[PDB]
Amino acid sequence: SEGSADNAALCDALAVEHATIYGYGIVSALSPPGVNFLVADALKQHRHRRDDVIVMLSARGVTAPIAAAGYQLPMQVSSAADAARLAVRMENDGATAWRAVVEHAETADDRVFASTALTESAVMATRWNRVL
Amino acid sequence: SEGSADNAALCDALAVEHATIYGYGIVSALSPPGVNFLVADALKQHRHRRDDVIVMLSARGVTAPIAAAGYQLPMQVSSAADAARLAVRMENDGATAWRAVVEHAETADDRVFASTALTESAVMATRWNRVLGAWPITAAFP
Repeated sequence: SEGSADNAALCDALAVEHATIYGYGIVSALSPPGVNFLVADALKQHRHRRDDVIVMLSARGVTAPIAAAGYQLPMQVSSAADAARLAVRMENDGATAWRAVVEHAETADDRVFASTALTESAVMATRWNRVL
Repeated sequence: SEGSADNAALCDALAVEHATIYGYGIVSALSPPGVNFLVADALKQHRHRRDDVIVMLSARGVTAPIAAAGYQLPMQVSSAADAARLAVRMENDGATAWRAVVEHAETADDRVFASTALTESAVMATRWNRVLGAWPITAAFP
């Protein structure tokens, strides 16, 4: 392995995090009050993880990806039910991104960080999967 | 040594798996019929993971720790509600043991396996916590 593979996977995961946090704005807007705490949970988790990743990249001397002002969603939505499905998809995409950081991270500290993020993503997908 | 810590972590995780499979026998005997889909699921997941780790340790030139006849369970139990708490404690202990394998595993293949095991243990714990949360909470007055 390579520090170049490590950096690319972590930057890819940060780009995913940016997109997911944007996506949770639409999930929030569409979802009923009964899932407000789930949305707030997911947004806080993603924002904190994003911020931490920006710090990890800076320690590496890599300028972190920034968020786009706007994203094309990976599915069309018109429903609270659609919002749950979108949240499931984003958490699953986050898991795939974090699994690649576990594989390519050179240090144990960063591998353990990525494992935590992969595990939170998976747990979050299951929680929204119980919404639909 | 590095491979020394790797082997040690995976042996510990295997030992936790044996102890978990034993504990789910008790979870099952006590439980609700209402959660036997969950118990069956958890047991097949653990038995399969255990067998997988037995193979991995062999690939490394390590003869696997075999199961003990009995274990001391992580907590005392006496009814159907204690068993869901036991299941959460067992899954949480399994996450802890798998996070150690992620941390000390030298190969990407073994770290991916350990992270999958870690994530499954975490998803299992949340599922049992969802079971507890749907049952009456009856905390003793302090």
